[PDB]
Amino acid sequence: MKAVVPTGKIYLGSPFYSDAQRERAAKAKELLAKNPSIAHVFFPFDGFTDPDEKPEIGGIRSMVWRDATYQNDLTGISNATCGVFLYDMDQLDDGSAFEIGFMRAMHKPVILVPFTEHPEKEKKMNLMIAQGVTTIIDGNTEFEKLADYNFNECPSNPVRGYGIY
Amino acid sequence: MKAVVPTGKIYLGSPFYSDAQRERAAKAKELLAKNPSIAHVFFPFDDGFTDPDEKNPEIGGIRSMVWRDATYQNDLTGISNATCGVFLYDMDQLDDGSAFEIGFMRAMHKPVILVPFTEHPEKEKKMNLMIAQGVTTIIDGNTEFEKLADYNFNECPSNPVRGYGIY
Amino acid sequence: MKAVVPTGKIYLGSPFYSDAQRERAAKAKELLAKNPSIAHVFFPFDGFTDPDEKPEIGGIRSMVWRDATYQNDLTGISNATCGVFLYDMDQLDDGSAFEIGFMRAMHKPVILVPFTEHPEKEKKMNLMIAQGVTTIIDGNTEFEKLADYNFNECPSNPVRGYGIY
Amino acid sequence: MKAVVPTGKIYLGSPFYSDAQRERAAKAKELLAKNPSIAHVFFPFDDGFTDPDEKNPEIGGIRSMVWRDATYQNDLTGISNATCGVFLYDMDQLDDGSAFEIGFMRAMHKPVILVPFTEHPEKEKKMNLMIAQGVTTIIDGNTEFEKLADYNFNECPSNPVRGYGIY
Amino acid sequence: MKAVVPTGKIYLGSPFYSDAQRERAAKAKELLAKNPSIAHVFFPFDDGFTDPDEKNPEIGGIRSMVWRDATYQNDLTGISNATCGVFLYDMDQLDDGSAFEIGFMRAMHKPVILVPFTEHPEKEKKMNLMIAQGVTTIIDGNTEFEKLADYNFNECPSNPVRGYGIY
Amino acid sequence: MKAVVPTGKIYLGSPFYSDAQRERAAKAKELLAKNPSIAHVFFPFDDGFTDPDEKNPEIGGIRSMVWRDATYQNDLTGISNATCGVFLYDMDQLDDGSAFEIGFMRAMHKPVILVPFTEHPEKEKKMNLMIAQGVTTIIDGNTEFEKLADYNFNECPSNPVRGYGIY
Ligand SMILES: OC[C@H]1O[C@@H](n2cnc3c(=[Se])[nH]cnc32)[C@H](O)[C@@H]1O
Ligand SMILES: OC[C@H]1O[C@@H](n2cnc3c(=[Se])[nH]cnc32)[C@H](O)[C@@H]1O
Ligand SMILES: OC[C@H]1O[C@@H](n2cnc3c(=[Se])[nH]cnc32)[C@H](O)[C@@H]1O
Ligand SMILES: OC[C@H]1O[C@@H](n2cnc3c(=[Se])[nH]cnc32)[C@H](O)[C@@H]1O
Ligand SMILES: OC[C@H]1O[C@@H](n2cnc3c(=[Se])[nH]cnc32)[C@H](O)[C@@H]1O
Ligand SMILES: OC[C@H]1O[C@@H](n2cnc3c(=[Se])[nH]cnc32)[C@H](O)[C@@H]1O
Repeated sequence: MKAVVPTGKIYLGSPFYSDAQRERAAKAKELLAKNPSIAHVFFPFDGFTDPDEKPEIGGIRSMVWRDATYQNDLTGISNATCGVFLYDMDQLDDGSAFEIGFMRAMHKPVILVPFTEHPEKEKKMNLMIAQGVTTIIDGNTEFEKLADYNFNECPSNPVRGYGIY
Repeated sequence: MKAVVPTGKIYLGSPFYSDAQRERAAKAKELLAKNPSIAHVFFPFDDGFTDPDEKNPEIGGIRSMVWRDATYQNDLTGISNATCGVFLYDMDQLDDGSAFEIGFMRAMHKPVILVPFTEHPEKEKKMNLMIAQGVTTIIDGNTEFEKLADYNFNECPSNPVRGYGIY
Repeated sequence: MKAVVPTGKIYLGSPFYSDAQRERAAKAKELLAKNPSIAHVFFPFDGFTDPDEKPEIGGIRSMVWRDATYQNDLTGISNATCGVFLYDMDQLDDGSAFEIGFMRAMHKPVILVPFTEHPEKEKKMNLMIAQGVTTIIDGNTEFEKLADYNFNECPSNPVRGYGIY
Repeated sequence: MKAVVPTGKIYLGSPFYSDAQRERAAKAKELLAKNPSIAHVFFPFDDGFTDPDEKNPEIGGIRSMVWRDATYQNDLTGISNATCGVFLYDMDQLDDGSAFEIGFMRAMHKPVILVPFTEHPEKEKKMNLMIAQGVTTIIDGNTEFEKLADYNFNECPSNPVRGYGIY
Repeated sequence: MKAVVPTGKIYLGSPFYSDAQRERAAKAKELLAKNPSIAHVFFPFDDGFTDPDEKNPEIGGIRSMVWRDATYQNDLTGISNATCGVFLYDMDQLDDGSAFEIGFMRAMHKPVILVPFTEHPEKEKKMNLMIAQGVTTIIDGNTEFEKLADYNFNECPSNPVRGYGIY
Repeated sequence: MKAVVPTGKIYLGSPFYSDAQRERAAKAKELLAKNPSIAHVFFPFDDGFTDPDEKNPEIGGIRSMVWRDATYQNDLTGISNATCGVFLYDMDQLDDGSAFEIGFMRAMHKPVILVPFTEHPEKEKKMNLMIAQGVTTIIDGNTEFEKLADYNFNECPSNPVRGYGIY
């Protein structure tokens, strides 16, 4: 069971708007970078340039750019052995959720690293995410577990203690 | 070409509970029921699984793993049987459950019809790239909702998302 | 949710050696034949002839026959919307199990109809089958449920009360 | 066993050049129309998407990315909805689009009926390994075209390719 | 061609508990550990999931749905990560768990190496068609078990099952 | 981001005829060998299965079903093990085997690098829709062949086909 070489190929999915989300991603990268079970980590926001767009994030983008960028992400999922999603429970990212469903449809494991800045609200989760994810590591209290998690086999850890939406 | 018998099997995805959202689903059903190209429609919230071993089933509480598995699988089964997905997509309150299955359906190479709804037309028209590119056909819920009754679900002609800022 | 036309396309998997197994299959067919939610039922033992085999069941078969026959079965699984397996708990059929795993890998629903002529033995099941199957209908006490089951949506019914092997 | 209703959903793949190719396609449709096992038939060249931004569109000419995506997806949607593929395979001028589709369908584990055509029945009979082993059923177009009218698409009985040299 | 680094990721499937079966798995590990083409080996029975909410975990009893889900998924995850499967197949006592994953792996188009074992060589040599055809490479456990240390898992060359009666 | 170890597993598809084709294949291997991102490279024509029952086997001649299955499966196994495909695509004589493989890989959602070659750089630039939209990255073989030595196969950056008429 002991890998002769790292085989964990990570698809790090995550929103990239607010500074918080930006901070989590930069850290998650630092953590995963210490994990000996990882061989490669892909982060989609690290892009394609359409020599025809005379372009802004959030603006109207060319179809060529859209296709190339969306494909770069699907390619990342294809090459990956598992997904790690810095999941924002406050501002739900539909892009991230899409990717989770896509990865599960491909039968790949998905580690959910939820984050919330509202401890007051009863921890609730949509069924699809709750039953779709294979392993959960609380981002607010276990973010560091990512540096040790064995990605060569991705041990399961069902979602529990969450009210199913 | 013209089908000999209805071939469309719809997986109707949509957020629920919310008053407006329930309204949409209800209207979506009526519209689909009028489509001659549809053989079957599956809506996840209709019937449910009852875990006789569940004391006071909290429709938002913890809920047993037995009910979770059985309910989740009923959804994957609907996706499996469907020929296409029709999603009543709320642009104001993004539903990750809906997004999950869109990606799940696209991974299976099945067509997905996105029906966006927004109560704030004055607000920015922006969509996540994965949704904008993942979807194969868009039908504005606020303006073309009625097209669901005429749309040919035997072939699901595509209609790329356009006119939305992308992030 | 009410189908305008039947959409249930059944892949009826089952051993076909003993007379018992042969009896169950003939009955399962009769039952399913009464179900209004079924549009078609495929039973693999209903074959290909290789005009080159100068052949016996259990004997050495030509590769052409093997390929054509195996494919006829995969084609049946491809066309099917769900599988119904007359599962023998006494004499485990690896062919049937293979097909269950194949169908689940394709995310299709699988109805397990177990049979046993040894009520004395503690009901035990292999994990993969127990967690792989989506719906179970006891063959010894609910065989008739197949005539009523709604195959247009295949309601879930997790396996319970079985010792996991 | 006997089907209560037609369940065959055919993806009719085919080059759409030379008068010979479009004529075979024509005949293919006629034959399929008379088959009681067929529920629906999709021919990629029958409809077509129209991109308003695209001016003076021409076949073989530079096309917009939007038109390309929509059209490609329409073909994949057809493959997804199909229960089996029927390819009018031109053995004289190999068509990579059809071959791409045969491979895509086999990856999805769907049956593929190959219907080869040659204007030179006397030249050597050779076939690429992937096509020869990828297809599940072969029906010669030059002498058995007509059985598309009777073939049982509810079950698609296999019939391995034999008699062709392999390269 | 020659790999720059081990690429083989094995999913070692096999029945357990039985004295002889445990022996095989143990020997299989040793043999694989000596293969230069292997980067990783996953054996389902090694480590396990503990459900802190499980009183007296009966290794054959009912067992919680939480443990079942988590354990089953650990297996599907091993199949997902693997590049190929190596199954210590007991021909005397057929293991449906092993058969399930063989089919699951073949549906994913992954290569499967079958390693049959029998304590009754005097008995009929027969194999189920699905196994005989589903498998891509066979290595007799009773006579070539040692080949597991030389086999190139970077390319998994096929070796069709032959010499077995088929039912 | 930077990979700890090479993770690119290439499926090198290519016709294996004319001296030109086998020479490109030769060069392709040389270039790939010098790419630090490549862990392994599979070329379908490098090894080969041998069927003892088969006597006087010849290329293009009638082959045994056992040889056909083994060889076809060896190619599918290669596609399964591969993280991406690289096709030395002959634009002058279309090869259905390569096209079949491109489609099979795209159905599995794997990236496909197309490397087109033409001995007539002046003739019209036209490509079949499925190939043009199916591939994720194009690298001209006639003027950019050499970048196979530097392309980042750990991530395979997309590069849509443009400049080709579509038919
Ligand atoms: O919501 C974030 C997720 O969706 C994808 N994504 C959304 N917008 C993107 C731009 Se602009 N560029 C690259 N990838 C992008 C990512 O996979 C990320 O996981
Ligand atoms: O298949 C996913 C669909 O299932 C619906 N759904 C079914 N039961 C659910 C409970 Se309880 N909680 C949250 N979502 C639930 C989602 O709206 C999604 O469209
Ligand atoms: O074990 C029985 C299962 O395996 C397949 N099968 C095994 N031997 C077969 C012969 Se001979 N002919 C046709 N199908 C056959 C069936 O799919 C059946 O479900
Ligand atoms: O992935 C399927 C493999 O899992 C093993 N397995 C893991 N835990 C199991 C319990 Se508890 N019971 C029965 N089988 C079990 C099977 O041998 C099969 O190879
Ligand atoms: O090359 C033959 C196959 O490929 C597809 N195809 C190639 N170019 C196309 C245009 Se322009 N429009 C729609 N479909 C097209 C067809 O599906 C056909 O089977
Ligand atoms: O036609 C080009 C492609 O198809 C395959 N192929 C066709 N005939 C073959 C014989 Se004979 N042996 C091994 N592979 C073979 C190759 O994978 C190549 O990419």
